[PDB]
Amino acid sequence: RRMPGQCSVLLFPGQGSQVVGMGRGLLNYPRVRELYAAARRVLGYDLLELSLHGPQETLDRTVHCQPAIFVASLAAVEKLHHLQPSVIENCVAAAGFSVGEFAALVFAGAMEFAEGLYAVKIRAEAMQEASEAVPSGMLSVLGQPQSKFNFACLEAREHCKSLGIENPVCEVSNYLFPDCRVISGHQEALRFLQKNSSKFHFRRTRMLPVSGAFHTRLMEPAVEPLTQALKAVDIKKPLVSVYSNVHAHRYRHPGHIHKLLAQQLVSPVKWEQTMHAIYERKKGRGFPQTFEVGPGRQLGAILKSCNMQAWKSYSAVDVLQTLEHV
RNA sequence: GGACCUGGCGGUGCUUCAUAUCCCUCUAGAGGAGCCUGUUCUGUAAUCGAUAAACCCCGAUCAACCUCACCACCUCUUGCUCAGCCU
Ligand SMILES: [Mg+2]
Ligand SMILES: [Mg+2]
Repeated sequence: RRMPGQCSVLLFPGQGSQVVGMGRGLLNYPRVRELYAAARRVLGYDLLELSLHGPQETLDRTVHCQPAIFVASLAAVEKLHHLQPSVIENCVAAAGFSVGEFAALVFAGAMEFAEGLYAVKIRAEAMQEASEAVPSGMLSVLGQPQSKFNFACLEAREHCKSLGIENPVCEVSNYLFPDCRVISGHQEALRFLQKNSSKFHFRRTRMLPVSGAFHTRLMEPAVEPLTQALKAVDIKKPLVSVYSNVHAHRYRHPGHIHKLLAQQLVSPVKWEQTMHAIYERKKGRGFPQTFEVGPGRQLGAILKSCNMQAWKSYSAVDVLQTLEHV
Protein backbone atom coordinates (compact mmCIF):
# COMPACT_ATOMS: atom_id res chain seq x y z
CA ARG A 1 0.00 0.00 0.00
CA ARG A 2 1.97 2.94 -1.37
CA MET A 3 2.52 5.96 0.84
CA PRO A 4 0.48 8.97 -0.36
CA GLY A 5 3.04 10.93 -2.35
CA GLN A 6 4.18 8.21 -4.73
CA CYS A 7 0.79 7.75 -6.40
CA SER A 8 -0.79 10.24 -8.79
CA VAL A 9 -4.23 11.62 -9.63
CA LEU A 10 -5.01 12.87 -13.15
CA LEU A 11 -7.56 15.68 -13.57
CA PHE A 12 -9.07 16.32 -17.00
CA PRO A 13 -10.52 19.77 -17.79
CA GLY A 14 -13.80 20.52 -19.53
CA GLN A 15 -15.78 23.31 -21.17
CA GLY A 16 -14.31 26.80 -20.95
CA SER A 17 -10.59 25.94 -21.05
CA GLN A 18 -10.20 26.43 -24.82
CA VAL A 19 -7.41 28.77 -25.90
CA VAL A 20 -5.75 29.65 -29.20
CA GLY A 21 -2.42 27.87 -29.52
CA MET A 22 -3.68 24.61 -28.02
CA GLY A 23 -1.52 21.66 -29.07
CA ARG A 24 1.81 23.36 -29.73
CA GLY A 25 4.31 21.89 -27.30
CA LEU A 26 2.61 18.51 -27.69
CA LEU A 27 3.01 17.75 -31.41
CA ASN A 28 6.67 16.75 -31.45
CA TYR A 29 6.03 14.42 -28.51
CA PRO A 30 5.38 10.76 -29.38
CA ARG A 31 2.08 9.51 -30.79
CA VAL A 32 0.30 12.90 -30.83
CA ARG A 33 0.34 13.56 -34.58
CA GLU A 34 -1.37 10.19 -35.09
CA LEU A 35 -4.02 11.16 -32.53
CA TYR A 36 -4.78 14.36 -34.43
CA ALA A 37 -4.84 12.39 -37.70
CA ALA A 38 -7.46 10.08 -36.19
CA ALA A 39 -9.32 13.19 -35.02
CA ARG A 40 -9.39 14.37 -38.64
CA ARG A 41 -10.54 10.93 -39.76
CA VAL A 42 -13.46 10.86 -37.31
CA LEU A 43 -14.58 14.50 -37.25
CA GLY A 44 -14.47 15.66 -40.86
CA TYR A 45 -12.36 18.81 -40.43
CA ASP A 46 -8.81 19.63 -39.35
CA LEU A 47 -8.92 20.01 -35.57
CA LEU A 48 -5.16 20.59 -35.55
CA GLU A 49 -5.29 23.86 -37.49
CA LEU A 50 -8.24 25.18 -35.47
CA SER A 51 -6.55 24.44 -32.15
CA LEU A 52 -3.13 25.76 -33.19
CA HIS A 53 -4.30 28.98 -34.87
CA GLY A 54 -7.98 29.87 -35.04
CA PRO A 55 -10.10 33.01 -34.69
CA GLN A 56 -11.05 31.88 -31.13
CA GLU A 57 -14.68 32.47 -32.13
CA THR A 58 -14.91 29.24 -34.08
CA LEU A 59 -12.98 27.63 -31.22
CA ASP A 60 -15.48 29.05 -28.70
CA ARG A 61 -18.37 27.35 -30.53
CA THR A 62 -19.72 24.30 -28.72
CA VAL A 63 -19.38 21.91 -31.66
CA HIS A 64 -15.61 22.55 -31.80
CA CYS A 65 -14.33 23.21 -28.27
CA GLN A 66 -15.28 19.85 -26.75
CA PRO A 67 -13.48 17.62 -29.29
CA ALA A 68 -10.51 19.98 -29.11
CA ILE A 69 -10.35 19.69 -25.32
CA PHE A 70 -10.73 15.91 -25.46
CA VAL A 71 -7.91 15.49 -27.99
CA ALA A 72 -5.65 17.98 -26.20
CA SER A 73 -6.19 16.18 -22.89
CA LEU A 74 -5.15 12.82 -24.32
CA ALA A 75 -2.14 14.42 -26.03
CA ALA A 76 -1.14 15.89 -22.67
CA VAL A 77 -1.40 12.42 -21.15
CA GLU A 78 1.00 11.19 -23.84
CA LYS A 79 3.44 14.01 -23.06
CA LEU A 80 3.29 13.30 -19.33
CA HIS A 81 3.95 9.63 -20.01
CA HIS A 82 6.98 10.61 -22.08
CA LEU A 83 8.46 12.96 -19.46
CA GLN A 84 7.60 10.98 -16.29
CA PRO A 85 6.67 7.32 -16.91
CA SER A 86 6.42 6.62 -13.18
CA VAL A 87 3.65 9.21 -12.82
CA ILE A 88 1.45 7.33 -15.28
CA GLU A 89 2.49 3.97 -13.83
CA ASN A 90 1.42 4.97 -10.30
CA CYS A 91 -2.05 6.35 -11.00
CA VAL A 92 -4.81 5.82 -8.44
CA ALA A 93 -7.68 8.03 -9.62
CA ALA A 94 -9.01 9.97 -12.60
CA ALA A 95 -11.74 12.57 -13.01
CA GLY A 96 -13.06 14.97 -15.63
CA PHE A 97 -15.29 17.98 -15.29
CA SER A 98 -17.94 18.03 -18.04
CA VAL A 99 -16.49 16.67 -21.27
CA GLY A 100 -13.15 15.72 -19.75
CA GLU A 101 -14.97 12.77 -18.23
CA PHE A 102 -15.02 11.24 -21.71
CA ALA A 103 -11.26 11.77 -21.78
CA ALA A 104 -10.76 10.13 -18.39
CA LEU A 105 -12.54 6.94 -19.42
CA VAL A 106 -10.43 6.78 -22.58
CA PHE A 107 -7.33 7.17 -20.42
CA ALA A 108 -8.59 4.44 -18.07
CA GLY A 109 -8.94 1.84 -20.82
CA ALA A 110 -12.74 1.82 -20.68
CA MET A 111 -13.17 3.29 -24.18
CA GLU A 112 -11.17 3.88 -27.36
CA PHE A 113 -10.15 7.11 -29.05
CA ALA A 114 -12.42 6.69 -32.09
CA GLU A 115 -15.59 5.71 -30.23
CA GLY A 116 -15.01 8.25 -27.47
CA LEU A 117 -14.42 11.04 -29.97
CA TYR A 118 -17.55 10.10 -31.93
CA ALA A 119 -19.53 10.19 -28.68
CA VAL A 120 -18.08 13.61 -27.84
CA LYS A 121 -18.96 14.91 -31.31
CA ILE A 122 -22.56 13.73 -31.04
CA ARG A 123 -22.80 15.17 -27.53
CA ALA A 124 -21.51 18.57 -28.63
CA GLU A 125 -23.80 18.77 -31.66
CA ALA A 126 -26.87 17.69 -29.70
CA MET A 127 -26.13 20.18 -26.93
CA GLN A 128 -25.73 22.98 -29.47
CA GLU A 129 -29.07 22.05 -31.05
CA ALA A 130 -30.79 22.10 -27.67
CA SER A 131 -29.11 25.44 -26.99
CA GLU A 132 -30.71 27.01 -30.06
CA ALA A 133 -33.97 25.27 -29.11
CA VAL A 134 -34.62 27.72 -26.25
CA PRO A 135 -32.46 30.70 -25.22
CA SER A 136 -30.49 29.78 -22.09
CA GLY A 137 -27.21 30.51 -20.35
CA MET A 138 -24.89 30.03 -17.40
CA LEU A 139 -23.78 32.37 -14.61
CA SER A 140 -20.96 31.85 -12.11
CA VAL A 141 -21.74 33.24 -8.64
CA LEU A 142 -19.58 33.56 -5.51
CA GLY A 143 -21.57 33.88 -2.29
CA GLN A 144 -21.19 34.88 1.36
CA PRO A 145 -22.14 32.92 4.50
CA GLN A 146 -25.45 34.81 4.34
CA SER A 147 -26.16 33.75 0.74
CA LYS A 148 -29.12 31.47 -0.05
CA PHE A 149 -28.84 29.73 -3.42
CA ASN A 150 -32.05 27.71 -3.66
CA PHE A 151 -33.91 30.74 -2.33
CA ALA A 152 -32.38 33.03 -4.96
CA CYS A 153 -33.31 30.46 -7.60
CA LEU A 154 -36.92 30.51 -6.39
CA GLU A 155 -37.34 34.28 -6.88
CA ALA A 156 -35.30 34.04 -10.08
CA ARG A 157 -38.13 31.76 -11.22
CA GLU A 158 -40.84 33.99 -9.70
CA HIS A 159 -39.77 36.93 -11.87
CA CYS A 160 -40.12 35.07 -15.16
CA LYS A 161 -43.28 33.36 -13.95
CA SER A 162 -44.69 36.87 -13.60
CA LEU A 163 -43.40 37.54 -17.11
CA GLY A 164 -44.93 34.23 -18.21
CA ILE A 165 -43.09 31.24 -19.67
CA GLU A 166 -43.59 27.47 -19.51
CA ASN A 167 -41.99 25.82 -16.41
CA PRO A 168 -39.10 28.31 -16.14
CA VAL A 169 -35.67 26.88 -15.37
CA CYS A 170 -33.13 28.32 -12.96
CA GLU A 171 -31.17 25.85 -10.82
CA VAL A 172 -27.66 25.45 -9.47
CA SER A 173 -25.72 23.68 -12.21
CA ASN A 174 -22.13 23.29 -10.98
CA TYR A 175 -20.85 22.68 -7.44
CA LEU A 176 -17.18 23.60 -7.88
CA PHE A 177 -15.94 24.88 -4.51
CA PRO A 178 -17.41 26.29 -1.26
CA ASP A 179 -19.79 29.23 -1.78
CA CYS A 180 -18.91 29.34 -5.51
CA ARG A 181 -21.53 27.81 -7.78
CA VAL A 182 -22.75 28.08 -11.36
CA ILE A 183 -26.48 28.63 -11.96
CA SER A 184 -28.07 27.75 -15.30
CA GLY A 185 -31.26 28.65 -17.10
CA HIS A 186 -33.08 31.46 -18.87
CA GLN A 187 -31.38 34.82 -19.37
CA GLU A 188 -34.05 36.74 -17.49
CA ALA A 189 -33.48 34.68 -14.33
CA LEU A 190 -29.72 35.22 -14.39
CA ARG A 191 -30.25 38.89 -15.23
CA PHE A 192 -32.53 39.16 -12.19
CA LEU A 193 -29.85 37.49 -10.07
CA GLN A 194 -27.21 39.94 -11.30
CA LYS A 195 -29.25 42.97 -10.28
CA ASN A 196 -30.44 41.38 -7.00
CA SER A 197 -26.97 40.19 -6.00
CA SER A 198 -26.98 42.63 -3.07
CA LYS A 199 -30.30 41.27 -1.82
CA PHE A 200 -29.12 37.69 -2.41
CA HIS A 201 -25.65 38.40 -0.92
CA PHE A 202 -23.50 37.56 -3.97
CA ARG A 203 -19.98 39.01 -3.80
CA ARG A 204 -19.25 38.44 -7.50
CA THR A 205 -21.33 37.47 -10.52
CA ARG A 206 -20.01 36.60 -13.98
CA MET A 207 -21.83 35.27 -17.04
CA LEU A 208 -20.01 32.26 -18.42
CA PRO A 209 -19.31 32.62 -22.16
CA VAL A 210 -21.24 29.49 -23.13
CA SER A 211 -24.04 28.88 -25.60
CA GLY A 212 -26.71 27.54 -23.25
CA ALA A 213 -27.77 26.07 -19.91
CA PHE A 214 -25.63 22.96 -19.62
CA HIS A 215 -26.33 20.31 -16.99
CA THR A 216 -30.03 21.22 -16.68
CA ARG A 217 -33.28 19.77 -17.98
CA LEU A 218 -33.17 22.25 -20.87
CA MET A 219 -30.65 19.87 -22.46
CA GLU A 220 -33.20 17.04 -22.38
CA PRO A 221 -33.44 16.96 -26.22
CA ALA A 222 -29.71 16.22 -26.38
CA VAL A 223 -30.02 13.11 -24.18
CA GLU A 224 -31.52 10.82 -26.82
CA PRO A 225 -28.90 11.41 -29.58
CA LEU A 226 -25.96 10.84 -27.23
CA THR A 227 -27.87 7.91 -25.77
CA GLN A 228 -27.90 6.18 -29.15
CA ALA A 229 -24.24 7.00 -29.71
CA LEU A 230 -23.31 5.07 -26.57
CA LYS A 231 -25.22 1.88 -27.48
CA ALA A 232 -22.79 0.71 -30.17
CA VAL A 233 -19.83 1.52 -27.91
CA ASP A 234 -18.74 -1.34 -25.64
CA ILE A 235 -17.42 0.14 -22.40
CA LYS A 236 -15.00 -2.07 -20.47
CA LYS A 237 -13.98 -2.03 -16.80
CA PRO A 238 -11.97 1.15 -16.05
CA LEU A 239 -8.43 0.25 -15.02
CA VAL A 240 -8.06 3.18 -12.60
CA SER A 241 -10.72 4.59 -10.27
CA VAL A 242 -12.65 6.99 -12.50
CA TYR A 243 -14.98 9.34 -10.64
CA SER A 244 -18.40 10.38 -11.92
CA ASN A 245 -19.92 13.85 -12.13
CA VAL A 246 -23.52 12.87 -11.37
CA HIS A 247 -23.02 11.50 -7.84
CA ALA A 248 -19.27 12.12 -7.33
CA HIS A 249 -18.15 8.55 -6.66
CA ARG A 250 -16.12 5.89 -8.42
CA TYR A 251 -17.53 4.04 -11.40
CA ARG A 252 -17.94 0.56 -9.93
CA HIS A 253 -19.25 -1.62 -12.79
CA PRO A 254 -19.20 -1.08 -16.58
CA GLY A 255 -22.94 -1.72 -16.84
CA HIS A 256 -23.80 1.69 -15.38
CA ILE A 257 -21.44 4.06 -17.24
CA HIS A 258 -23.83 4.01 -20.21
CA LYS A 259 -26.64 5.65 -18.24
CA LEU A 260 -24.51 7.84 -15.97
CA LEU A 261 -22.83 9.42 -19.01
CA ALA A 262 -26.28 10.43 -20.29
CA GLN A 263 -27.64 11.49 -16.90
CA GLN A 264 -24.64 13.80 -16.51
CA LEU A 265 -25.98 15.72 -19.49
CA VAL A 266 -29.00 16.94 -17.47
CA SER A 267 -27.63 16.69 -13.92
CA PRO A 268 -25.56 19.17 -11.88
CA VAL A 269 -21.82 18.56 -11.80
CA LYS A 270 -20.70 17.37 -8.36
CA TRP A 271 -17.11 18.57 -8.57
CA GLU A 272 -16.75 19.58 -4.92
CA GLN A 273 -17.99 16.15 -3.85
CA THR A 274 -15.51 14.49 -6.22
CA MET A 275 -12.63 16.48 -4.73
CA HIS A 276 -13.78 15.49 -1.25
CA ALA A 277 -14.01 11.85 -2.34
CA ILE A 278 -10.48 11.85 -3.81
CA TYR A 279 -8.56 14.02 -1.32
CA GLU A 280 -10.38 14.12 2.04
CA ARG A 281 -8.31 12.48 4.79
CA LYS A 282 -7.19 12.94 8.39
CA LYS A 283 -4.93 15.85 9.26
CA GLY A 284 -1.28 14.85 8.90
CA ARG A 285 -1.83 12.16 6.27
CA GLY A 286 0.07 12.82 3.07
CA PHE A 287 -1.56 13.63 -0.24
CA PRO A 288 -0.96 12.19 -3.72
CA GLN A 289 0.58 14.09 -6.60
CA THR A 290 -1.95 15.79 -8.86
CA PHE A 291 -1.56 16.43 -12.59
CA GLU A 292 -3.99 18.48 -14.68
CA VAL A 293 -3.51 16.77 -18.04
CA GLY A 294 -5.05 19.28 -20.41
CA PRO A 295 -5.38 22.95 -21.27
CA GLY A 296 -5.63 25.71 -18.72
CA ARG A 297 -5.19 25.79 -14.97
CA GLN A 298 -8.79 26.19 -13.78
CA LEU A 299 -8.96 22.85 -11.98
CA GLY A 300 -5.80 23.92 -10.17
CA ALA A 301 -7.58 26.98 -8.78
CA ILE A 302 -10.66 24.94 -7.89
CA LEU A 303 -8.48 22.41 -6.06
CA LYS A 304 -6.72 25.27 -4.26
CA SER A 305 -10.11 26.50 -3.04
CA CYS A 306 -11.34 22.99 -2.19
CA ASN A 307 -8.27 21.59 -0.41
CA MET A 308 -5.05 23.57 0.12
CA GLN A 309 -2.96 20.65 1.38
CA ALA A 310 -3.82 18.60 -1.70
CA TRP A 311 -3.06 21.65 -3.85
CA LYS A 312 0.46 21.93 -2.43
CA SER A 313 1.44 18.87 -4.52
CA TYR A 314 -0.39 20.03 -7.66
CA SER A 315 1.20 20.56 -11.06
CA ALA A 316 -0.12 21.20 -14.57
CA VAL A 317 0.99 19.73 -17.88
CA ASP A 318 1.80 22.66 -20.16
CA VAL A 319 0.15 22.35 -23.58
CA LEU A 320 1.21 25.74 -25.01
CA GLN A 321 5.00 25.28 -25.11
CA THR A 322 7.78 22.85 -24.26
CA LEU A 323 11.10 23.46 -22.55
CA GLU A 324 13.13 20.97 -24.62
CA HIS A 325 12.64 20.15 -28.31
CA VAL A 326 12.22 16.38 -28.43
C1' G B 1 -58.80 26.76 93.59
C1' G B 2 -53.53 29.10 94.38
C1' A B 3 -48.02 29.37 93.22
C1' C B 4 -44.11 27.64 90.35
C1' C B 5 -41.11 24.78 86.62
C1' U B 6 -39.69 22.26 82.24
C1' G B 7 -40.27 22.96 77.85
C1' G B 8 -41.47 21.87 72.76
C1' C B 9 -42.17 24.37 68.19
C1' G B 10 -38.85 18.48 63.14
C1' G B 11 -40.96 26.30 63.14
C1' U B 12 -40.75 31.42 61.46
C1' G B 13 -37.50 35.60 59.50
C1' C B 14 -33.74 39.10 59.27
C1' U B 15 -28.51 41.33 60.66
C1' U B 16 -23.38 41.24 59.91
C1' C B 17 -19.26 39.45 58.10
C1' A B 18 -14.78 34.58 56.64
C1' U B 19 -18.09 33.88 51.70
C1' A B 20 -13.70 29.64 49.04
C1' U B 21 -16.51 26.39 44.64
C1' C B 22 -20.55 28.98 41.88
C1' C B 23 -21.56 33.70 40.01
C1' C B 24 -21.41 38.31 37.15
C1' U B 25 -17.73 41.10 34.77
C1' C B 26 -13.12 40.53 31.99
C1' U B 27 -9.65 37.80 28.35
C1' A B 28 -8.70 34.00 23.86
C1' G B 29 -10.75 30.88 20.24
C1' A B 30 -15.09 28.06 18.25
C1' G B 31 -21.59 29.62 12.85
C1' G B 32 -20.69 29.42 5.85
C1' A B 33 -19.51 24.86 2.24
C1' G B 34 -19.34 19.44 1.28
C1' C B 35 -20.23 14.48 3.32
C1' C B 36 -21.59 11.11 7.64
C1' U B 37 -24.83 10.25 12.10
C1' G B 38 -29.46 11.57 16.06
C1' U B 39 -34.84 12.92 16.23
C1' U B 40 -39.54 13.99 13.68
C1' C B 41 -43.21 13.73 9.62
C1' U B 42 -44.53 11.32 5.09
C1' G B 43 -44.13 6.55 2.19
C1' U B 44 -43.44 1.13 0.98
C1' A B 45 -45.14 -5.82 1.01
C1' A B 46 -40.13 -4.61 2.54
C1' U B 47 -34.21 -2.73 6.49
C1' C B 48 -31.40 4.63 2.70
C1' G B 49 -29.94 -2.43 8.21
C1' A B 50 -24.68 -5.02 9.06
C1' U B 51 -19.01 -7.12 6.73
C1' A B 52 -13.72 -11.85 13.40
C1' A B 53 -18.36 -12.26 6.22
C1' A B 54 -17.46 -7.96 0.41
C1' C B 55 -14.67 -4.37 -2.23
C1' C B 56 -10.23 -1.71 -2.51
C1' C B 57 -4.63 -2.74 -3.10
C1' C B 58 -3.10 6.12 -1.90
C1' G B 59 -6.27 7.39 2.09
C1' A B 60 -11.21 6.52 3.01
C1' U B 61 -15.43 4.94 1.05
C1' C B 62 -21.05 4.60 -1.51
C1' A B 63 -24.13 1.60 -3.54
C1' A B 64 -21.58 -3.40 -4.35
C1' C B 65 -24.88 -8.24 -9.37
C1' C B 66 -20.22 -10.54 -2.89
C1' U B 67 -22.51 -12.32 1.23
C1' C B 68 -25.77 -11.86 5.56
C1' A B 69 -30.66 -8.75 7.07
C1' C B 70 -36.07 -7.42 5.18
C1' C B 71 -40.50 -8.30 1.69
C1' A B 72 -43.41 -11.71 -2.03
C1' C B 73 -43.37 -16.80 -3.98
C1' C B 74 -41.39 -21.76 -4.01
C1' U B 75 -38.12 -26.25 -3.20
C1' C B 76 -35.26 -29.74 -0.11
C1' U B 77 -35.74 -34.14 4.65
C1' U B 78 -33.50 -37.94 7.40
C1' G B 79 -30.20 -34.90 5.96
C1' C B 80 -23.34 -33.20 7.37
C1' U B 81 -20.71 -35.59 10.01
C1' C B 82 -26.31 -39.29 16.36
C1' A B 83 -26.39 -33.24 11.95
C1' G B 84 -27.21 -27.58 11.67
C1' C B 85 -28.11 -21.90 14.20
C1' C B 86 -24.13 -17.23 17.24
C1' U B 87 -31.04 -17.87 18.83
MG1 LIG C 1 -30.91 -1.96 2.23
MG1 LIG D 1 -27.27 -17.73 10.15
